[PDB]
Amino acid sequence: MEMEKEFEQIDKSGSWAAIYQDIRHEASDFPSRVAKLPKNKNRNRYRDVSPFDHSRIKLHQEDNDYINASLIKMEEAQRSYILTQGPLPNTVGHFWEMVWEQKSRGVVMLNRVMEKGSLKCAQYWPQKEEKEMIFEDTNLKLTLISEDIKSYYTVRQLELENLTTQETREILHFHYTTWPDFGVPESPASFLNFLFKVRESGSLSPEHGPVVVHCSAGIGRSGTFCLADTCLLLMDKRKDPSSVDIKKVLLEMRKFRMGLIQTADQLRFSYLAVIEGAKFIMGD
Ligand SMILES: O=C(O)c1cc(Cl)nc(Cl)c1
Repeated sequence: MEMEKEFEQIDKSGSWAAIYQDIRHEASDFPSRVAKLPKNKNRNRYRDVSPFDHSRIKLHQEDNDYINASLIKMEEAQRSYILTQGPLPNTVGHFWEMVWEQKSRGVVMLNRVMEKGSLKCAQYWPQKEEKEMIFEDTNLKLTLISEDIKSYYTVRQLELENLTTQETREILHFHYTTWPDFGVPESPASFLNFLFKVRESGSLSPEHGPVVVHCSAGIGRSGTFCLADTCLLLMDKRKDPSSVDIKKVLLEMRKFRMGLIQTADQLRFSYLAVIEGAKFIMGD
C-alpha cells in the first residue's frame, strides 16, 4: 500500500502495536559474540543491546578492538551510517578514535546528557573554548571552536587532533536538544528541519566517512533518524515514489543492528516524518 493511506488505515483501526510486533517477529537474528566476551562488559551500556559481529565497527588496535557500534550500509539509497550507544566514562576515548579512523565529518546526538534524572551518556566534548580535552588512552585532543545554540538544536564546530601525527580535522556536532523525556514529538517539523541541517553540512555525503549517530542505546531515536533519511532519499531517486515501503526499509536496516525503532509510537512518528517531509521536498 502507499504510505499516507496505510497510515490513516492503521490509525482508524488502532493496530500500531500489531504492526510493530510483526516487525519484531520478522527481524534478523545474527550472532554478537564479541560484544558478550567478559572483557567487554564495561564497554556496553545495556546488556540487551549489542552490535552484530558481521557489521560491528572495529577499532584499529591490537589489544581490544571492540566498540558498541554498527555500520548500516544502504545499497540502493547509496548512504551509510554508523549507529552507536552514548559513550560511557570508560569509552569516550574509543568513541573519538572511531570518529578519526572512519574519517567521519559529523556526529549526530539525539539525547541530553541527563534525562529523567539519570545520566544517559558521558560529557564527551568540551563546553568552553579554553578548556580542551585530552584522551590519553587513544592519544587524541579535542577543542571547542564555536557553538551556535538555536531553539530546537545546537551546532558545534570541534577540532580533533591526532597527537601521534599532529594531523587535525574539523568535526561538526549536531545536537538535537528537545526530544521529550517520555514519548515522541507531537509534530515532526523540528526533527525534519534538523535532518535538513545535517544534510546541508555535507556530513551525510560520499566524500566523507559515515556519519556517527547516537542516543542513549543507539537504536531508538537513532533508528528514526536514519530510517527517515533513507526513505526520503529513495522517494527522490525512484520513478514511482509511492513504491517506497517503510517497513521493508526498516527490516533491511535491522540486518545491520538489532532493535532499531523501540516502540510503536516511534514507528508511527517515523511514518509521520516521511509523509510530511515528502511534501516539503517538492515539488513544493
Ligand atoms: O530499484 C529498485 O529496487 C526499485 C524498486 C522499486 Cl519497487 N521501484 C523502483 Cl522505481 C526501483
